[PDB]
Amino acid sequence: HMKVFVIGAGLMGRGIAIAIASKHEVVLQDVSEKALEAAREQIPEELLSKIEFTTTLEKVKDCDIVMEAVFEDLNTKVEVLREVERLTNAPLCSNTSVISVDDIAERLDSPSRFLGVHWMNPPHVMPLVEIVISRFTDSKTVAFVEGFLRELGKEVVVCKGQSLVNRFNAAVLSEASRMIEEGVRAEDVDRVWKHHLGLLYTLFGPLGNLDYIGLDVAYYASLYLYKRFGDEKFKPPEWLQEKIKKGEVGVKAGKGIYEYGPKAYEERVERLKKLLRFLGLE
Amino acid sequence: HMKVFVIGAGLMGRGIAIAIASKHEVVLQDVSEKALEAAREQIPEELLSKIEFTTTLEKVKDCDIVMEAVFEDLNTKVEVLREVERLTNAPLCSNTSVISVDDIAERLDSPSRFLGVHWMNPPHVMPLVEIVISRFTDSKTVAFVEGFLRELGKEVVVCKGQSLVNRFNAAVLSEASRMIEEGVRAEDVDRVWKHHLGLLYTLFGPLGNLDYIGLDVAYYASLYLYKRFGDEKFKPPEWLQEKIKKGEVGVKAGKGIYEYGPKAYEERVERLKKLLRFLGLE
Ligand SMILES: [Cl-]
Ligand SMILES: [Cl-]
Repeated sequence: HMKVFVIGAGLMGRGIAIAIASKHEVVLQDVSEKALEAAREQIPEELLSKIEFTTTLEKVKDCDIVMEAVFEDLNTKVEVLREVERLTNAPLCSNTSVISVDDIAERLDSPSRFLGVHWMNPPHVMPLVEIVISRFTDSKTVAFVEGFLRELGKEVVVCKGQSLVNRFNAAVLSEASRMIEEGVRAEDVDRVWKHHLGLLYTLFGPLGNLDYIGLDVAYYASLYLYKRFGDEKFKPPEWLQEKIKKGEVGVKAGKGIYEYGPKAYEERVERLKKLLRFLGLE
Repeated sequence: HMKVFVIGAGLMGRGIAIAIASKHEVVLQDVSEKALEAAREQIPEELLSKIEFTTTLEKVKDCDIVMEAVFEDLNTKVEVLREVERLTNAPLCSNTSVISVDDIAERLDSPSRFLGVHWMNPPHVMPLVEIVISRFTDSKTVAFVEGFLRELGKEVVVCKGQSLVNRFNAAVLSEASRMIEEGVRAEDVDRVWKHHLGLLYTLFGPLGNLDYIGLDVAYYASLYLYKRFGDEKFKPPEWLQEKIKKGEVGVKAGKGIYEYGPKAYEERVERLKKLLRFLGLE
């Protein structure tokens, strides 16, 4: 059982404190006592015995990890982090939506133990947490924070410099924007996800899904699309071509991006049928 | 109850025949009797009373709609479609993965009643079907095929020239390829979908999800990312800026891309918790 200092009693700070208090003690700090009171009344009653609410920083030196979730502004984050870094040598973790971790890190005195920890909303519900490292972050700090988050029951992905989730959301939104400008209804953009792509990417991911499509199929299909249209997004990737030269063409060969057993196709359909039934889309 | 002619007794043709035979009579044609025999033994026994297997085209003139699912090659598709167009004035529907519907249509004698119908795999399980229209396709042909598919229980999206699903898959795969080349493990690319983005896009779609993020939040966040990094995918869309000028900033304003009632945030969390529990990711 560790003690975690959480800076900022807004929605995200409050949620992080709830997620952590399941297993650890928390100190939740905010300069506003009104924010602390509002937070307290939103926290499950059983967890209140594990959370100290405060306006000051004296408990920072007693904590094993600091999580910062203040306003999304470079100078504000730098200011709070520079204050806390003098009080402790613990890992310092900014919940940063889009502010660059490298831009923050380069303004700290001791950036080797600073990194980004990107929680999803609500932090205590959603399983994914991304660790976003700067060029300064050391390996020990990553492994410590990764272990902490994993032991909390989170699914952890470590990213360099930028969030992978933000990257994928922007790539999808950029394409959706093209469709919107072309005249595609928003509802239809969403329906191709809600009734198809979201299901496949949920169960298999986009790369796992590719194995079932067939890596050979995908390379020649994307290549045709590139030669026909020829949007950059269709351009056939180099990593894919090494796979096809190896005969690692997917589920049909028992190996593509991943390795498969004989019942893979049958299991795919079983899992999709189950998800469709659950969602009421059967 | 209509009669539908399906050309090609491979996996996709066989699956389309199974999907349709739930409600309609089917003639399933292939030049190979061995393919027809293999198809017959994969078709549910209760449906066999609704499906005629044949090697010839005499029943095409009796059918209300023709679905073509032959080898993915322009000249092969054109050849079969040119043959069938002489025998009937019914809508002609090519299950085309990536071959351009416009390239096919321009080689037909009567392209006003030709369109693409893109079934997912397996056709009889997966609810989404895309209609992909050429510059020639008339509105009557679309509405007829859309109605047929809807009444079959499919979720139909009508697309101009290219599949929206193919577009989104290529956009996501292009970004994943960048990540792969950078050193991101495939498993991690997939985990950000399987444990997060796939769930959000399944339940809300990428645009509906944006409403909860906040359209104002997204515009300024993407704008920062564009000014900082500045990948084209971060470039802030024009449609978004009109929304923010209108105060249609999302769920918080009761209106963004879509319109919302007071319990929207609470209902979002309830639906995500239910899906997490079902998937065993809670
Ligand atoms: Cl203090
Ligand atoms: Cl004939």
